[PDB]
Amino acid sequence: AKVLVLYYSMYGHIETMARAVAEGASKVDGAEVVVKRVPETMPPQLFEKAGGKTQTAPVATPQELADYDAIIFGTPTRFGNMSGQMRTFLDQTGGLWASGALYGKLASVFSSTGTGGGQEQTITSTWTTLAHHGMVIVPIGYGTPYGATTIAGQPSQEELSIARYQGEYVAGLAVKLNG
Amino acid sequence: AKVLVLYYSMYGHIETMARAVAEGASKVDGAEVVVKRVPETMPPQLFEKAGGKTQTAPVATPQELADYDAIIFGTPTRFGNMSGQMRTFLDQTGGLWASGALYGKLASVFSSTGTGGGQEQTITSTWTTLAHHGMVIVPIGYGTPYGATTIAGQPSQEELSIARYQGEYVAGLAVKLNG
Amino acid sequence: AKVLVLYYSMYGHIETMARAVAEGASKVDGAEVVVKRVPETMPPQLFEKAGGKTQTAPVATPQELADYDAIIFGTPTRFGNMSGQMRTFLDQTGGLWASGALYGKLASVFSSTGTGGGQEQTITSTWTTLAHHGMVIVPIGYAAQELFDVSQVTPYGATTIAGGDGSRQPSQEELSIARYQGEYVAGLAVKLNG
Amino acid sequence: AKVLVLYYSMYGHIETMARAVAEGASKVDGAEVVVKRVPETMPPQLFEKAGGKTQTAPVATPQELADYDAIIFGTPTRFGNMSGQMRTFLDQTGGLWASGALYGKLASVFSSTGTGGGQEQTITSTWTTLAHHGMVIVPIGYAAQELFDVSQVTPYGATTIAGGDGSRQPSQEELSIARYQGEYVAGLAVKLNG
Ligand SMILES: Cc1cc2nc3c(=O)[nH]c(=O)nc-3n(C[C@H](O)[C@H](O)[C@H](O)COP(=O)(O)O)c2cc1C
Ligand SMILES: Cc1cc2nc3c(=O)[nH]c(=O)nc-3n(C[C@H](O)[C@H](O)[C@H](O)COP(=O)(O)O)c2cc1C
Ligand SMILES: Cc1cc2nc3c(=O)[nH]c(=O)nc-3n(C[C@H](O)[C@H](O)[C@H](O)COP(=O)(O)O)c2cc1C
Ligand SMILES: Cc1cc2nc3c(=O)[nH]c(=O)nc-3n(C[C@H](O)[C@H](O)[C@H](O)COP(=O)(O)O)c2cc1C
Repeated sequence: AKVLVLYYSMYGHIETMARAVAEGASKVDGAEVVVKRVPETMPPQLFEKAGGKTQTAPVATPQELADYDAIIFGTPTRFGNMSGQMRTFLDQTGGLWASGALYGKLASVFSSTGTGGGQEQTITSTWTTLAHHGMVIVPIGYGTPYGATTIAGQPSQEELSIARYQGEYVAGLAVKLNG
Repeated sequence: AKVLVLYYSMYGHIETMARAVAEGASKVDGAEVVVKRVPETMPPQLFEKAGGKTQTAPVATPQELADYDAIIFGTPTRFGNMSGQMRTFLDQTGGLWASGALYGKLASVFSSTGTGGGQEQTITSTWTTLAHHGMVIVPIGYGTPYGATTIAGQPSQEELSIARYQGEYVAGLAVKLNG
Repeated sequence: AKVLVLYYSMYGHIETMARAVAEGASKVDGAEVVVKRVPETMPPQLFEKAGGKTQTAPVATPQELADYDAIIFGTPTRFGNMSGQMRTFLDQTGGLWASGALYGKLASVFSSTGTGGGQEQTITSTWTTLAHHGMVIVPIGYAAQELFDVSQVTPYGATTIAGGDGSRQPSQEELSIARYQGEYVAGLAVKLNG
Repeated sequence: AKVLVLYYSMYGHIETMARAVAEGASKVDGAEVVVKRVPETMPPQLFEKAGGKTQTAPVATPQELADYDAIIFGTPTRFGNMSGQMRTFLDQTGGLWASGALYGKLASVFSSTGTGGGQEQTITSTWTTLAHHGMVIVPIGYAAQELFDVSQVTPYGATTIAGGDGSRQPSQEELSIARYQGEYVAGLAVKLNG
């Protein structure tokens, strides 16, 4: 089974989490794991002015999402929604939606946040979009049951472990369903 | 695989939908399907005063939910939440939550509503509870992509067909995962 | 203006929070504050055996919600929703809904959790019902620090942690935010209604 | 009181709704209403090739949101969220957030869909962000029928159906609800701010 870890990160927190998720998924025999990012939308000028951490993972196209059996989406908490960069990217998946290309595939979500709250709303409002595509949504249950998070007022050891678990669990389901 | 269609109905709309969901699930070879209701919480006096349709399906206990591979939950839209009767029942699943008894099992939701809106919020706020139990959430994608609905300002032919589809689709996933 | 603090509590955490909300609201001259609880639905024997806490607040009826200018709802987090007791009570407000009785009145929400997870969803899914009634929804955001009566203090409503074992009580930091929520909502109620 | 109708529109449906919201708001004496759009993020060539509609409304900056007493946000439904363009714009309001610039101001939301699905989620997930800013959230509920300027007319905010092909335009019934939303919010803004 093919697993995509698809993420947006500005300051590196989701980037760090995405590596942990990918590690977990890679523990599963038969899981082929790939990590990609959505494009930065800010001109580099503005990204640099804001102190961004330049991302170097391969950039995904909206259309290639169809190639995977499971997609694990990472986004920072942005006032209780996904980031504009992730939203912009998902707004470019209309062609896939019309063709049913993501229908029935596994989806799961992880996030990063400060200490102000909103991470639960970020995850569940991301689920909404996944459901429009007919994706099967995988929470982690029993920190939120909705998906792995990291809270920064670098991620903690325990936070990285939960992220690894999420990858391992989702990848295991993907192999169960697709070999 | 064992599929439970678990519902609350006051005036029969969810009851009718639950039969359709069960029909769909029963199309899947290897799916063993059961329909049960959550208890009415209103004293019969008050239920009758309100013009309720007495339900006669077997009553589920909170604890027996653990016996199934997939649970498809039906609730009317009650100001954009599940009904108090379904909420009360789910508030009695703390023992299952502590034991991880529903973890990883399939869940899906259908609803009934008037013409005032709220059915999307009812379904997605029901998903929240399912996620606390670690259940895998199955939307229907492409009326809402979140789950089958019926809108009454008896369910329509098309509404019953979508309900049948939801049962068939979820039951198929349950057999794929559990034989 | 009349302000109702309407709550459900099993083990007393929301009860303590509700008293703090009412204390804050009472600071506003011209705000008449009342605290009431929704009925317990569990049989007394089962409630007692579960370690439930008996409470002195009067029990509200659904009908009387119409009598207030602002209602501040408290509920524990129950798998990311309000409790069955609060949901059952709100399901009895159909008559108020049909007559527009709560339309335009202020609403705000506070909660409690064992270990944190689901509090955001409890508050926002309670807002949904308030919106069906046409109520104006008051989040707390992150208020100016000097407005809290405890120094060094979610944006959706005040919360408190009960612990996995339920034995933790609300801290003065948590209660300060609850008091602010009451004072803030009551101030708005007086601004709008005298 | 100053009221901003701030919107994003691709194909003009939200634009038409925004004009209706502004018309309603303008009915309130003492409400100064302005309509602005968030920037298009698509390159002009791609936007034009996609059949996008050019629009006369001035483009808002994030900073100027601080200048208003009420902000009514319009966005199409994009898989049950606000659009990427609105999300990108709101992600630029961190400075306002840090200074408390929008705290306590009124907010309300309207939307549009192709075939209905997701509109509720678009509105309520927009409310989340408004709550982080401490804004007071105004749902429309089901208002008294005589307050709509079209007879025989979700509770979360006004909506319109664009059709699967995008060719449907807002009906007078839909626009009447949008006009009501503007008038209602503007009335509240004047009540609170003069
Ligand atoms: C516009 C904006 C909004 C934010 N909103 C929230 C919020 O709702 N809650 C919170 O606690 N942190 C919030 N944050 C902080 C980010 O979630 C946090 O810094 C996260 O670690 C960043 O992840 P990244 O390093 O992968 O970009 C926000 C940051 C930005 C830039
Ligand atoms: C307290 C209450 C609240 C309701 N809230 C809504 C609502 O939010 N939206 C709506 O359109 N219908 C609403 N309804 C109507 C029910 O959703 C509708 O009648 C549904 O068909 C009933 O399903 P049942 O026959 O299975 O009980 C509500 C009904 C009750 C009793
Ligand atoms: C059925 C049930 C479900 C619960 N779900 C949650 C949960 O989602 N998250 C949480 O951290 N605690 C959860 N709790 C714990 C309660 O939120 C908690 O102990 C409560 O906040 C106490 O408030 P009270 O003393 O006012 O009843 C749950 C408790 C029960 C009985
Ligand atoms: C990427 C994308 C996703 C969309 N998602 C939805 C959807 O969730 N539900 C819906 O009924 N229509 C959806 N639509 C259609 C738009 O909501 C619709 O055509 C829009 O409301 C038009 O408003 P505008 O003319 O102001 O851009 C989507 C459109 C796009 C481009």
